[PDB]
Amino acid sequence: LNSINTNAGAMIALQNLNGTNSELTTVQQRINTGKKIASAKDNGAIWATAKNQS
Amino acid sequence: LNSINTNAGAMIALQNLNGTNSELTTVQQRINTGKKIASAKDNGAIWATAKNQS
Repeated sequence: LNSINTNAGAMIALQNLNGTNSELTTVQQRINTGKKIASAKDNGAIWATAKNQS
Repeated sequence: LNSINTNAGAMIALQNLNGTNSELTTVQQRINTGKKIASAKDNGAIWATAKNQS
């Protein structure tokens, strides 16, 4: 398929790039916070247990 | 038949030339649009499915 209207390979390449960007953003947050569960979005059960313990 | 009023060979040649012209116009459309089914006339059912999917 030598189409000029679509480019599927670019689509999968962009999906992979966004996955890498998401992983990098997660690592950024985990480094500048110092905690792997800094909010309820990280893991709700352990976050709630840690809030109660604190 | 050495007639001077009727020229059947010219008629057949014109029909063949018109067919070539139509094929060339179809290829011109398929190049400048980039679509083999750019309208309902090219293929009604596949064009309908493509409109719904888009």
